[PDB]
Amino acid sequence: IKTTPYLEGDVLSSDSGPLLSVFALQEIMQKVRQVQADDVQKILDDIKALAAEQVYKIVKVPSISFRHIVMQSRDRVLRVDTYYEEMSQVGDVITEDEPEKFYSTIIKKVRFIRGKGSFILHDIPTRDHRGMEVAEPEVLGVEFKNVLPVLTAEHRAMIQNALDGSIIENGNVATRDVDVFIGACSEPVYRIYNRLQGYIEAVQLQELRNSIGWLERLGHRKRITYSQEVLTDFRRQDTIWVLALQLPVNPQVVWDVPRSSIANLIMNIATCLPTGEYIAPNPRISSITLTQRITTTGPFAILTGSTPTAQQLNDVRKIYLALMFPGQIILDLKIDPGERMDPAVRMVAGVVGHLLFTAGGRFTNLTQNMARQLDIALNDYLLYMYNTRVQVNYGPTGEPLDFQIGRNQYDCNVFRADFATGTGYNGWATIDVEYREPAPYVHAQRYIRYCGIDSRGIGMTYHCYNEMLRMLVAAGKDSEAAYFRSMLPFHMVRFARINQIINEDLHSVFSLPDDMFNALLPDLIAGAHQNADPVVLDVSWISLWFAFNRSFEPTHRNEMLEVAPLIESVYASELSVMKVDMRHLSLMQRRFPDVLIQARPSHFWKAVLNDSPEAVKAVMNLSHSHNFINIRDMMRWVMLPSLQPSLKLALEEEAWAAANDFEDLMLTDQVYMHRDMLPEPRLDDIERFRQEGFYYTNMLEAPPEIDRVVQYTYEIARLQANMGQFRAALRRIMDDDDWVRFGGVLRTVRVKFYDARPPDDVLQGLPFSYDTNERGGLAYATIKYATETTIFYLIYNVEFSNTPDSLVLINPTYTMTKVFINKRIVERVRVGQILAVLNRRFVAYKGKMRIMDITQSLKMGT
Amino acid sequence: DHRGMEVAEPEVLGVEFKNVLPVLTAEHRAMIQNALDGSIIENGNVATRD
Repeated sequence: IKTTPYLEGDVLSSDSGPLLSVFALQEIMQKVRQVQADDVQKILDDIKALAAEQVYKIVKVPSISFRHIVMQSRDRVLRVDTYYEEMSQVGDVITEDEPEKFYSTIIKKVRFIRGKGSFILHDIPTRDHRGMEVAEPEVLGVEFKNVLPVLTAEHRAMIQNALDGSIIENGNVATRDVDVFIGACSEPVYRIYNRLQGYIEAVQLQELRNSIGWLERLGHRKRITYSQEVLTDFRRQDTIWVLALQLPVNPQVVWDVPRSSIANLIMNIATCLPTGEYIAPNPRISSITLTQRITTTGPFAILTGSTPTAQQLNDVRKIYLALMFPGQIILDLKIDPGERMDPAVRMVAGVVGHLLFTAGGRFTNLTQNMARQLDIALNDYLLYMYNTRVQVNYGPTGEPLDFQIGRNQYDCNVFRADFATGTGYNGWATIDVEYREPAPYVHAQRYIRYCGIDSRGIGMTYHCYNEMLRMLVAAGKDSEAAYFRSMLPFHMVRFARINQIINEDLHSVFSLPDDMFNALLPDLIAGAHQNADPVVLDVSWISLWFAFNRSFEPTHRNEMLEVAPLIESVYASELSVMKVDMRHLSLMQRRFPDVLIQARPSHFWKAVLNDSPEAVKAVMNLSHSHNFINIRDMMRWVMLPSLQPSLKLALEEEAWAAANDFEDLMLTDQVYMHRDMLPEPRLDDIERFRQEGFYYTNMLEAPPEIDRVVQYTYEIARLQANMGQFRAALRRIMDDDDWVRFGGVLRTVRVKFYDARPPDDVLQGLPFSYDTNERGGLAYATIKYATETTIFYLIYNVEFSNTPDSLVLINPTYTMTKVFINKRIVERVRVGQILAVLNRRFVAYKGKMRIMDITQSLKMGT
Repeated sequence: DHRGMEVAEPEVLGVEFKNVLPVLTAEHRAMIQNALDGSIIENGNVATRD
């Protein structure tokens, strides 16, 4: 099947061009850009990438959580855990002026801790020792190699046998035999690991069966193109399922998001709309000589014989798309002051639009403006008499069709537009919506049938076409009367195909709910759209005639139809995650008023949307750019009760549970400034310096004293900066040898170790920035209160004593601000209890086990 | 944004006072600042518009 030929400039062509879904996406984005104005493949595969989302990480070896530093001695060495470093390095700079940035950084913190903590062991290695199964050194949570070459032999033996004693313990958990041993791991990721393991040991095979059964339910409704089951090979005992997602989604949650009509429509286009081809009722007739086609004179004869081009083809497919989506896509005419054309095209378009479009009844896909102007076009056509002269009898008003025509007086005033019943269009006295059986989706019960027919028809007519025949035979235009009489079956089969596409392929979670579908028309009549918003597109004049002369038939199905339940379930899970994140942000703000910074629901929504999958971000952004929201919508949408339970939400909740201690997230307010001379090695006695060495840090091991210390909150800092005595006050208070505190807000802290002398900025930076704006201003010099601040440990390299050029600071200097934390970060520990961290239970599954989820593994689709 | 409320910039208000800033003391500028920053912006509806 090939498309009917259409002219391109001067040579005929028959190429289908770009895909219909791509055309829809680009037209919708162009329209919303025009609305706000005062990508298609990347958005499509960003939607597609929602399927391959992975929450859990199967891994050979658990992550290393410790490392060691040696300082010229055997009794004690430094230990540090890498979790705090990785927690600190993923932050962002904080100032009070942007709560958006502040809370987006907080959300990044909690997302990082969840993503780091979620993992699982499957195939860990084992070794042998005298018949006892022992874990190899590299599978443990502590890595040490630098300690080995330098320690004394007795210590080496005493740690080697203790390391060798880490034997495997064989136990019987509910999946029969697994492997159990001891290890070391940082606390929060261990807590979330325990939560994940507790979810794993939970059993919901009945839930799996229910999800399967709903899958065959939707499959037998979608029997036309859905056919896949691999259930036979599933039942082997040597297997493990992860139920990270619940498949029977609830559409109420996804339809609860305010002003999501545009996003739902665009996603439905992305995931369900099929690709087809356009053909004339009688193929190849554009190739015959034109003299046979142009039979005589007249408006219909003038339009017949014309050929369309790219603009008319695009408008025709626009008309078809608007006809496939009645409840959201509406049309208007493209009028501009440069118009000039023969009136016959407008006349015939006015005639055809009555048959092609439906109005009134239960749904309407036209505007009042089109209804009225199509009506005046029909009035002009029916008055237009060229080949005959017949009697007319007019009415009291100047409204269109207010007259009587024919030898018998026939009233044409019925097809004057009236949205209450839709007399002039296909909704006149004919049913369009009905109900048959409980659908798999509990919000899309309706069946949409055009002209009252069912695909499950030769020679049948309907009321509107009958009355069009009545008017045309009253007008005595027997030429186009016989033309339309012959043209009926083409229209009937095309509308049957459109009905089949609407009711079969489009049954998805993104369909508009039935109550809002019924309420669409009263809202349009009233003009105030409290509930939902349709979108209107521009279409030309002869596009109507060419649409009537063409048809649409499908050729290639939607490639994403196989994984659409999966992607929409992931979508609902993500929405629930965002909602619960907003909830806990509000709760944390209420919990900690004195030091945190208050904000708005709009800022909270922006913070939870800032880090989010790109397709979700794009569709929400375009929907909100099309239609705006207020604080009332956010406060309402938070208070709605429904949630979509998932492993993702459980991990988020437990991450928040670990993150209730907010200072554990490398955030603090305990920064201070006190002048201190920078310690340097004497570097005179080579042997003694080689034996001892030196290290340093700006750590505060203890909190500073309650007295001999001053405070600066942000308001007082601002007032003092506007005074201009800020530097003087600071210099005086440092001459006083008093401590100073910058408390009041949260500052992000970075951490760094250095084996050489660091640059001067990290050596002696300040917690703030000071800029003197131009003289004659209102506020004078200004303070940025919080900036980059780095806690640092200096550990020299004693080998560089041969070349002191890279270690000597030339001139002695003063050191700057110190930072306090309560958590133990870097600790000098005696060599004997370096294994004292070995305090966490680890369990692993056998290699022969097959760990898999059928729902995600089903993506092959063969 | 100040303390979580929307406030207009000081040039929107039709008062010109830039010349007298250096002659006020600490308390006077503190109280004039407290008075000026308290002019919050309120939501309203006119002809079903925000």
